[PDB]
Amino acid sequence: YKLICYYTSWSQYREGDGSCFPDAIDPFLCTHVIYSFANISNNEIDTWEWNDVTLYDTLNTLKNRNPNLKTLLSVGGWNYGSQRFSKIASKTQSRRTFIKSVPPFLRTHGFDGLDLAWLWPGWRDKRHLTTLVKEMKAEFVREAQAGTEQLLLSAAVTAGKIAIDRGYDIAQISRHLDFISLLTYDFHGAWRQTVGHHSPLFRGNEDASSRFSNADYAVSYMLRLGAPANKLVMGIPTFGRSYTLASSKTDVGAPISGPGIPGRFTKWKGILAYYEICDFLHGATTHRFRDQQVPYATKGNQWVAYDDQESVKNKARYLKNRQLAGAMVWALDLDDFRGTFCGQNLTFPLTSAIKDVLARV
Ligand SMILES: *[C@@H]1O[C@H](CO)[C@@H](O)[C@H](O)[C@H]1NC(C)=O
Ligand SMILES: CC(=O)Oc1ccccc1C(=O)O
Repeated sequence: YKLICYYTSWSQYREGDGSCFPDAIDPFLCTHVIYSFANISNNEIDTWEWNDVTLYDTLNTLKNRNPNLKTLLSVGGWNYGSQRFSKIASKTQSRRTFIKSVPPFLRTHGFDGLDLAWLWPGWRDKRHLTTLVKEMKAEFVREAQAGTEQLLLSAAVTAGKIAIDRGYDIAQISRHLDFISLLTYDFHGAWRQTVGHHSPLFRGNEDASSRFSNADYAVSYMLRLGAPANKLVMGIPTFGRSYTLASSKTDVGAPISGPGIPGRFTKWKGILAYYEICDFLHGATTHRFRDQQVPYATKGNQWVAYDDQESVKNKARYLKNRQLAGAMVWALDLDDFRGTFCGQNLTFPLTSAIKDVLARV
């Protein structure tokens, strides 16, 4: 079973103990470590940060410790216009320039493949997303001829039913892709003027407002659309989402005034790291959606839907039974990487719990 772990390039700026570089990463933790993010310019893969070349090197040296670890580089992400990506993929010469540009860049910096983080294609874009993956793969196949082991090509897919339908032809891209990472942690939109869990496993017996907002639906649907199990990786959040309550009402359907306050380290409204969360838990009221098997916390006018070791193992169990390829972790820098915030002296608590589960019978 593959354990695919993402690392973010900006994690480095976070203040104090939030500062995370790639040298903090335990080399036998994951199987595939992906580095976000990579930019495009002059229609070809380029770096984002001012010192990615150093960081790439720091990552791809961890491979000296674990000769078997594989490392990919992801392209795009959100801080990067769909319109931009779309512009490149929709034309035959810009799509070819960019493609032609990857293998050498990737080989220069030690990466073993490319992850396509197109934070999402429109419906006019679906056709080119297929053409882009198809042609991209063909290039990795033609450079394999030159000695070095073939470059892995993976894609990052959203788990929202409308989104999949809009810009992804699953049956077609699953052939050309080495694995698909399904983003099962964005199941609770902004508009929702209430609390709710973003990465629930099951529906929720309370009042199905759209039988589709959970990992289980999303998984069935991909396997239904034709993505083989041996190619699916379920996405597991290592972070939580906070919201500021609009009343003292704290359970299902509770009203919401807007996102929760910024964390001390992550400094972003509406989101918290697991290390920031273990700290928040102190003097909080914890609960659990029996139905959806995921926890949430609450203190003051702050309510959080998050993922703990039990929930994360429970997901890691589910996907084994489903016989999927493995799990994907949205982010390493957001797990308790120093292992100094969550009680037990264990670094990467959350990602370790899974790893353990992937090796059980
Ligand atoms: C990446 O590409 C865009 C357009 O190619 C360029 O204008 C911009 O400076 C780059 N963005 C970053 C964050 O490097
Ligand atoms: C999604 C993720 O990686 O966490 C964040 C989300 C929004 C803004 C900042 C961060 C962060 O990395 O600190």
